[PDB]
Amino acid sequence: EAPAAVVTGAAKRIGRAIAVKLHQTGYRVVIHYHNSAEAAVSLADELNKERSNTAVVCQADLTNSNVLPASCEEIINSCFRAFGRCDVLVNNASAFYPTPLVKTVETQVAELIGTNAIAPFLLTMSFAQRQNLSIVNLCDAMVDQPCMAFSLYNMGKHALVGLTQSAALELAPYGIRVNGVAPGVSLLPVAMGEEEKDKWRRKVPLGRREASAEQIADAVIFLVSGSAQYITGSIIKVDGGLSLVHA
Amino acid sequence: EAPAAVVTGAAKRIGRAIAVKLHQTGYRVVIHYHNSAEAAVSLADELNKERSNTAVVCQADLTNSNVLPASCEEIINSCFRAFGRCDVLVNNASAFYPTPLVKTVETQVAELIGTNAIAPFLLTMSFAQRQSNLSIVNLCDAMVDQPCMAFSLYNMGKHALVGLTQSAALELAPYGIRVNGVAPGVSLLPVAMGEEEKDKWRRKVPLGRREASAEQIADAVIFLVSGSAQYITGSIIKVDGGLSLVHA
Amino acid sequence: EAPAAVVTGAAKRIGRAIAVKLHQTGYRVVIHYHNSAEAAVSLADELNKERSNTAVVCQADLTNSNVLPASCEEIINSCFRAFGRCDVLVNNASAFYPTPLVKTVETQVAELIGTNAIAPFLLTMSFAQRQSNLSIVNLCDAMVDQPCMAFSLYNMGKHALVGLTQSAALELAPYGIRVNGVAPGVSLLPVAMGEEEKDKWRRKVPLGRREASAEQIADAVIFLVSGSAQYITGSIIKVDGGLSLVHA
Amino acid sequence: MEAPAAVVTGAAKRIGRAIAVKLHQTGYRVVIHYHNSAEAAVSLADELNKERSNTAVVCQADLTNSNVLPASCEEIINSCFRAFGRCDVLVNNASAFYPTPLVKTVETQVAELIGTNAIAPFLLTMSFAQRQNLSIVNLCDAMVDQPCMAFSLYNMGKHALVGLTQSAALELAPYGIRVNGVAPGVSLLPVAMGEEEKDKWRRKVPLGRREASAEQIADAVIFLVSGSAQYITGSIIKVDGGLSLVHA
Ligand SMILES: NC(=O)c1ccc[n+]([C@@H]2O[C@H](COP(=O)([O-])OP(=O)(O)OC[C@H]3O[C@@H](n4cnc5c(N)ncnc54)[C@H](OP(=O)(O)O)[C@@H]3O)[C@@H](O)[C@H]2O)c1
Ligand SMILES: NC(=O)c1ccc[n+]([C@@H]2O[C@H](COP(=O)([O-])OP(=O)(O)OC[C@H]3O[C@@H](n4cnc5c(N)ncnc54)[C@H](OP(=O)(O)O)[C@@H]3O)[C@@H](O)[C@H]2O)c1
Ligand SMILES: NC(=O)c1ccc[n+]([C@@H]2O[C@H](COP(=O)([O-])OP(=O)(O)OC[C@H]3O[C@@H](n4cnc5c(N)ncnc54)[C@H](OP(=O)(O)O)[C@@H]3O)[C@@H](O)[C@H]2O)c1
Ligand SMILES: NC(=O)c1ccc[n+]([C@@H]2O[C@H](COP(=O)([O-])OP(=O)(O)OC[C@H]3O[C@@H](n4cnc5c(N)ncnc54)[C@H](OP(=O)(O)O)[C@@H]3O)[C@@H](O)[C@H]2O)c1
Ligand SMILES: Nc1nc2ccc(SCc3ccc(C(=O)NCc4ccccc4)cc3)cc2s1
Repeated sequence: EAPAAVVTGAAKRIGRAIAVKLHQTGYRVVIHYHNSAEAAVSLADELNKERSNTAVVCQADLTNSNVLPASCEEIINSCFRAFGRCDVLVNNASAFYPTPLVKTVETQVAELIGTNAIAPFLLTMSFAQRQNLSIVNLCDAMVDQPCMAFSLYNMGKHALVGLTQSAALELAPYGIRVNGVAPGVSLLPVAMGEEEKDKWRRKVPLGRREASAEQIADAVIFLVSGSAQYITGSIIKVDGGLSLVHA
Repeated sequence: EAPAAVVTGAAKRIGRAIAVKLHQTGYRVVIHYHNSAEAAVSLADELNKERSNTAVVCQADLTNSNVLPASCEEIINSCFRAFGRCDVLVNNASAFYPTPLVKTVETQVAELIGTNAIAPFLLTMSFAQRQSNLSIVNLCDAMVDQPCMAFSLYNMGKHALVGLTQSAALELAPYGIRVNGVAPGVSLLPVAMGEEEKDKWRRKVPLGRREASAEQIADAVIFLVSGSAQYITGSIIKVDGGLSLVHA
Repeated sequence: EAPAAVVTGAAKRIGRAIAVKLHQTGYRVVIHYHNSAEAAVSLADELNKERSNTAVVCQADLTNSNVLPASCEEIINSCFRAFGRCDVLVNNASAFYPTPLVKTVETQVAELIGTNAIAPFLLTMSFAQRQSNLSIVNLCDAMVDQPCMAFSLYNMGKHALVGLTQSAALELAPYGIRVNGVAPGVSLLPVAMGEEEKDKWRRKVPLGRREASAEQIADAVIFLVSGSAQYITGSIIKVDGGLSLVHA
Repeated sequence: MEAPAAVVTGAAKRIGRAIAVKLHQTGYRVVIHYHNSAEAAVSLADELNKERSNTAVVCQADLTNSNVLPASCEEIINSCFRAFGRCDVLVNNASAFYPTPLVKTVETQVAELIGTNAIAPFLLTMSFAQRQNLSIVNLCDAMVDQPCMAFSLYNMGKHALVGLTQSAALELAPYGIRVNGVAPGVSLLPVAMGEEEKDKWRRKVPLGRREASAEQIADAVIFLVSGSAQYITGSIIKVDGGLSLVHA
């Protein structure tokens, strides 16, 4: 009788905070992961200790290929197998690295466009075909002021705005809402050094600090809740004003 | 200890639903009105029966004039006098009517640009000068880029209000004051507009071919003032059931 | 006969470059000015020496007041009195200065909202009521969504001007009048600004690390009024060397 | 030899043909890329070469996404250097367009709609820049934010193309390469379409109740590649007759 949600890339960082906060709200969860098997199993163990039979894991690579549609169908199917329903899809998984214009390029394309855009589209198709239903896409507040040399990443995130709009329009007559949450700087890349992390922190007007994963998850919670039942096609920036700051 | 909010144009329709919902969340509220004294007092009586001394009214005309700055200063002061603090400003009051390019024009300017943009700007200055979880929410319009025919001054005022939302979010972020917007599409239809004209609009909305209730607008305001939006500033949330996505 | 154009704020800087380029394209021009009478008369003299009876001046304050509608009416009338027709209006005049949230405030509203938005609206109404390739070009700002700190009234006026561009393109299309904007990033820096500060702005621009020339701004205006933009209405072209794409 | 050269993708018919012709009229030598329309492409190249010898060649390539697309896009750019010794302008015009309802395999639909609309432009942009008034013009869509029902993959590819236009403008600005877009609204309508359906679209356009000609779209491309646009990068000019301003 509890609703169920799929969260992609939910083993760590922002997807983990979203899975935790959905679980705290009453949801049963599918924790999708690609490589982070130990962290995924550890999170599902922690949620199941809190309410038994309320969490499963589901492994899949979201890189574009001719078998991506079957993998995305399987992610949705795993929610129905464990819980008998699927009320919420959160498209959180994402590849992120530079692709300068001046891995082979076709693998770069498959990974950055597949995880950020194609996989969300196919998960959206499988979600809708299997049916307060809603989908939330993790977008990027800086998509119009992009990082230098991130053209494929930026293309995938713009494509994800277009999917949020197109699917909100096409799925409205089934009662499925589709919206996005657009972080600015939240948890900084593990690879990143401390002086560089501070450099980004200092650009944020509201507090000169990055968003916690929980602050990002809070906006996801609102969008799936009964307090957003007339909201579809909207993207909420959660960026502390970063996107307002000129060069 | 209980936070306090000012809601402009709070006697009826969307501003009333926002004042009720804040009061329900535990805020003390200033109900601002221009011509609707009876309705504003009736709301205040209903809220003070629930919790004593938690709602006052405040009269002001928000037309642009040489006295609008004094009027905006008084609205904010009335919150500080009644409650000792002012944590939230909701700029909800709005004039709305057509102004064909082909009332004197300068009166139309004073109402459509004065209430919709200049009063928000002056209220924002007074709110910020007199300064927690402090935030301002501006009622924007989700159809600002696909405007109604012959509504140029209205459309100009609502675009100015987006500019104020972004500029004030940037400038007040250092003070811990967040500034955001909520942009309805079709909500409560204008009372005058015929019931056939209203049906035409409802049928265009993707989500449930109906208008937003006022309470659905109020729900987004409540989120943006809450501790769940503490990193959000300069954001405008559309609450339009998808209407702004629909091509001609 | 040659077509005719009004350019507001045309005595110096970008408005001068626009009047010169329209004149070199074959237009008769009304050179509007406020304070710069010597520079205005000097430019008309230069253009008249190149072709006689092709340039006049017209003085008007574009600050908002109860007489702004008459002054805007008179600017348009001056083009009809001089040249028998008015084909193009360029809304270039602009006040620009900080208005921190934390002159009287009502004077700042009247200047920054009057010159940047209300005057363009009233000149658009008079241009359309007095009515081939008719169009209006509004000088907008490429950085309206990443505003300079403490410039809220200026930013509000330039957002209102984007609103007017869209609303008037919509409403005047049935009459064959196109309405478009040109949005500079950094072009001619303010006269008062020191070289050190000008260089800080230059270094932000991806394309060439320099500001736009007045002539580069004028080239986009010339395109939008030309027969090469006959299907373009409601468009704002940024001429900013990529500045608006640069993150913090 | 001193004449510049341009690649136009999908140039055998319709918009891409009108862009190839106008570039050639301006003094460019042209590579006419095609996929299936060999007879039309050769017919165009022959007409252009009759006008001026040795100024047009054709180049065949499928721009669907695949492991060989990178090599194909490299060869299109290479064909311009082999034919003409230089490549000054890339116009990304080729486009697949058909509905992909959420409720041909889906992976073919992905390869065709995302490869032609977005990945091929990116690979062509990489190859163009690696081999270097240089500029790229991408054919975008004015109605991206108000999309046709059941066109999600087409709409995703055209949003990805906006992102490429902005990202590549920022990254290539240090090499002097400008990157811009032209966004038609409704231009030449599908061959198949009955006049009664074409009229439903025509009627929605404010400026003239008609679609843009291919020439009107080509005119905006000519402006962006010209010396009149030398400070413009990262901008998308809508050429849509006001269509995108019209609410449902
Ligand atoms: N963090 C920020 O500052 C920020 C800023 C703007 C936008 N965002 C957006 O917010 C979302 C969450 O951000 P984040 O920093 O938490 O993300 P992240 O840690 O960079 O990535 C999230 C997860 O995505 C999964 N992933 C990557 N490649 C994949 C593939 N090929 N197949 C399947 N899964 C794959 C990984 O799962 P495994 O670990 O299981 O391999 C990874 O843990 C992302 O969509 C991001 O673009 C974040
Ligand atoms: N209703 C919708 O569907 C919709 C759609 C888009 C945007 N919005 C926006 O949402 C907000 C609320 O909408 P609504 O329909 O509830 O608004 P509304 O009923 O049109 O007006 C709200 C209140 O504004 C006050 N007001 C009007 N002119 C004024 C003046 N010169 N001085 C002081 N107050 C004045 C009036 O208060 P008194 O009654 O006390 O005189 C009025 O009751 C507005 O900002 C509006 O622009 C609403
Ligand atoms: N310059 C830039 O880098 C830049 C950047 C972004 C946007 N823009 C926009 O591009 C346009 C041209 O820029 P600019 O730097 O050439 O403009 P500007 O020199 O700052 O102003 C142009 C003219 O505006 C007129 N003006 C000011 N207040 C007025 C009033 N109350 N009544 C009537 N006229 C008034 C003045 O005429 P008098 O001298 O006769 O008094 C002035 O010469 C402006 O709209 C500006 O906002 C410029
Ligand atoms: N027409 C409009 O109303 C309109 C509206 C909005 C945007 N646009 C945009 O404007 C541009 C031109 O419009 P249009 O109507 O002229 O285009 P179109 O006729 O639909 O297509 C242009 C050419 O694209 C090529 N193309 C299609 N699939 C391809 C593939 N898999 N590989 C390589 N080339 C392929 C085809 O070449 P072959 O014929 O040689 O196979 C076709 O002739 C397009 O980007 C379009 O999206 C047009
Ligand atoms: N999947 C993810 N998407 C995003 C998007 C934005 C951000 S924070 C902003 C930011 C952080 C790092 C850089 C940067 O230059 N990173 C280098 C880099 C390359 C590959 C992996 C990790 C970091 C640029 C912008 C973080 C993430 S995580």
